[PDB]
Amino acid sequence: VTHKAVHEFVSGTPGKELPQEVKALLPVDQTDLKDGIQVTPTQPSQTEVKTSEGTWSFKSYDKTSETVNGSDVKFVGTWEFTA
Repeated sequence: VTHKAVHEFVSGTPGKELPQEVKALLPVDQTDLKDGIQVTPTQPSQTEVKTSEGTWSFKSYDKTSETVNGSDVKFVGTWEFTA
């Protein structure tokens, strides 16, 4: 069975939604995986996004890796906002 790894971004700053400029940095899925394969999340191409109101900074993903075992993988990446 082939599997994939996908990415999701969240805001780490309560009350503040991610803007399109940050969402657009979401990496593409990693494809063609099989059970037994280790995966590492793709880095966002930029880790800092400046806005009129402040800065979004990429903190980290929730995991540094996952080894595929029967399911597709999701890595959740957190951005923090400072005004």
